Amino acid sequence: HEFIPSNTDYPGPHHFEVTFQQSSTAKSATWTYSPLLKKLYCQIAKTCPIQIKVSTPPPPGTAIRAMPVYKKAEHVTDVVKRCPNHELGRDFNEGQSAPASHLIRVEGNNLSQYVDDPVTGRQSVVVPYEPPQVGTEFTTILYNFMCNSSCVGGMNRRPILIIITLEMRDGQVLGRRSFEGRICACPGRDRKADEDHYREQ
Amino acid sequence: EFIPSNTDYPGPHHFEVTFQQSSTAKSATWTYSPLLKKLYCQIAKTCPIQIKVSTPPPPGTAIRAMPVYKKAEHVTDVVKRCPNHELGRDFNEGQSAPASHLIRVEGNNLSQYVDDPVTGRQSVVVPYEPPQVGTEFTTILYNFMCNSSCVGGMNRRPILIIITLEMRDGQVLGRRSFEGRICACPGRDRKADEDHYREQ
Amino acid sequence: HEFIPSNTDYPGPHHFEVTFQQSSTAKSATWTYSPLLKKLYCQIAKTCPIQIKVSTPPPPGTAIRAMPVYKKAEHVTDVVKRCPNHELGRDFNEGQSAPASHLIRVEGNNLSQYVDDPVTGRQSVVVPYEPPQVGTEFTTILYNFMCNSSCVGGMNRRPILIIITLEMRDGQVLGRRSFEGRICACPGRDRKADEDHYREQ
Amino acid sequence: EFIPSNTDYPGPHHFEVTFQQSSTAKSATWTYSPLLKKLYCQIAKTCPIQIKVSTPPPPGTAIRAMPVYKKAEHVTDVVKRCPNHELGRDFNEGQSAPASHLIRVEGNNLSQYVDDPVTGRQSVVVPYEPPQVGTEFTTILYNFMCNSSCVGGMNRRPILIIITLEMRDGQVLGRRSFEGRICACPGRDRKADEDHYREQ
DNA sequence: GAACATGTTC
DNA sequence: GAACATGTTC
DNA sequence: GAACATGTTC
DNA sequence: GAACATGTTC
Ligand SMILES: [Zn+2]
Ligand SMILES: [Zn+2]
Ligand SMILES: [Zn+2]
Ligand SMILES: [Zn+2]
Repeated sequence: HEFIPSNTDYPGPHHFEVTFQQSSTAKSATWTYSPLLKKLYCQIAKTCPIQIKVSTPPPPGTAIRAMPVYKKAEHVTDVVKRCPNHELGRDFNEGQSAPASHLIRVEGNNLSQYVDDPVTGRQSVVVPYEPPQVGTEFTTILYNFMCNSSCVGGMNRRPILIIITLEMRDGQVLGRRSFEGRICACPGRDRKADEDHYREQ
Repeated sequence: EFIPSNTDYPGPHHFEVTFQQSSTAKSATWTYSPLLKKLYCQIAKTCPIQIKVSTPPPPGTAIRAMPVYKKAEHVTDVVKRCPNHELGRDFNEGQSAPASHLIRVEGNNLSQYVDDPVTGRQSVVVPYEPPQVGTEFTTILYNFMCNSSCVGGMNRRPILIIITLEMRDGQVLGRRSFEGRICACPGRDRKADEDHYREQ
Repeated sequence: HEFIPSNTDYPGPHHFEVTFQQSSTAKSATWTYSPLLKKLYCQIAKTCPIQIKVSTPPPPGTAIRAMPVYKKAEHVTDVVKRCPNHELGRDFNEGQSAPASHLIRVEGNNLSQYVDDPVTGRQSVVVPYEPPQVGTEFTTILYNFMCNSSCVGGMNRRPILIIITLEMRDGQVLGRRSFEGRICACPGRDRKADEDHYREQ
Repeated sequence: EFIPSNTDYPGPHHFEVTFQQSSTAKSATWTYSPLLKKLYCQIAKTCPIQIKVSTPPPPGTAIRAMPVYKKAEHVTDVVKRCPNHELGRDFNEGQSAPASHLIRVEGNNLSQYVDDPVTGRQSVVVPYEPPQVGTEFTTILYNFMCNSSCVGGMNRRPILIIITLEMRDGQVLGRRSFEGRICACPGRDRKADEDHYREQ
């Protein structure tokens, strides 16, 4: 019933938080997060872990969904999916059990459920909430992004926000955050160029 | 011929391959370099070539255009439309040609789009038609349906377009070839290649 | 139910400890431990003993598991196994009764049980806990690592953490530690180069 | 012939073995040293050779390529793909050649991959095909499927590739050979060997 | 990772 | 069309 | 164990 | 492509 996915930050009754672990300080590493820009620069198809933190545990069976959305108004109503070349190629989709049309995957979780909504057409991925590891702060989730932002046919050169929601089994939203995501072959240089440009300006 | 011959060959008939004066302007959708024997065109933008012949003979002769990757090492790969273009709609929808084909003909509606069962090679064949009364030579209007840059098709692997005049039985009569480059800026690209050529 | 093996240090209710006996001070010896880096440099296929110490004895039938895991996020979900050339070659697997696909073996224990998990696919080796030798501090376990870190097909050039867990018969974790493991043909030089580099930097 | 003859021999037909100009560039996937009579190629990267003949005779003649270790002392060992490559998927999956074979042919789909029952030797045979109309010589596109450095295959034991022109019955007509080196940097390796050659 | 490719933006 | 934007070669 | 091999990294 | 990384020869 939500043809515009909500994008606005919502700290839940549980202060829901999404953060990133030791991103490279090097241009080298395949993913990096700009705290300044609230932006993730990642590389196509590579593992990209996030940290969720909450102030109190949610009820059992609570889940965490990741749903990509186009940021610009003329694109906001366009469902974000894999470009046809990636969707129908050989490279990743055939081994994996996740559906080929999906942009966002989860690594290492076998309760992950890949959702295509019949009414809204939105593509998303859900995992059950797990409390952190014993004596730790954060619950880590491993994502894989399956097109570059640059990919034609797919989300071509349009910028996307990644919405992470904490949800009850009902679907009821208990928390929500988002950040801009960029998938490309040079996340360190791109991060610097954007940061340099933002600061110049 | 699992790998098609590419070096030039003339026929029984003068078999000329030419290009109308390309604009020397950057504002032209296509332009040809006599220097490099290279054609610069824009994706999906009709580009005319001139074949000219001296005799009109055999009763079912045809002319085919077949792209092949130029480097020996990429040469056994069939040149096709990238999946992204193949499956998109912008040009795929409404015409009478297979979406997987890189090369189309626009004027002839008796164009035959050929897929070799053994080699998988894709080419486009048209019947020879004598020129229009009072025009000197018959023109063939091609459409190139991916940029060379195209992703999952040819990725930035230069291609040579072989045009051959053929009898009904397949015997090769005339054949020529040139390197083809499909991009969004053929005039600038032409200029860079010719510059990077005189000294380099 | 643990597609990401826990890697975090856990001193159990028994202060569980994993240490190393007289590693060579020489470049010569086939294995060596860097206390600085928490890293074991060992040589392919050679005996590599460890010392476990506990502050109180655990209950009877407690076991000790060794499970290799890739350290880097994009590799973390990849099961660590022997490279095909080692797995299917003549050299060690045929004499030994341990399964050829396993990276980590135990020497000299006939209750060692080599586990391939049907749900998670993880490869590990378990032995029953033994109190130390009379009048001694530590219980020694003899491991054999069956690929170099450098081995292509196998864990090729990716770094691995070795997780040693103290476990009840149930599987319940009573203690856990880990260290980075490196298997190569020159552990002394490599140790020095890494130590030299860490200290420079 | 449990151990195959390796020294060069010519045939009834001019039997030339050549290489298209290799780039003198480091950026080429392969390059050949006329000096050492050594071919430097990259793993799995198609590399063309030129056989040329003067007469096209016998009705079922073929041309085989068979790798052999060059040192006398390693010579009785069959040259094969390392188990790591044999069992991996990256190239093993989707084509029509046994994974254990080091040498493949890419253009011919009538390639016959031979495993000698007595010697266990592996080679690849193709039928002689006359050149393409107007091209001068038929090209054969090889693929080398391990680096020489490859682990459990040839470990850093240099190999000589023997190419022989053969009648249907097996009688040896022409044969030549050269040393082959498969690695991730053929241009640099070429340069080091030729340098370590002029003075040393 | 610097320099280069090439398509889009304005 | 210059200037900017992105994946790729070296 | 120093010098050399050779493949990867950036 | 230079510089770094690893198993192997001597
Ligand atoms: Zn894509
Ligand atoms: Zn295309
Ligand atoms: Zn191994
Ligand atoms: Zn190999």
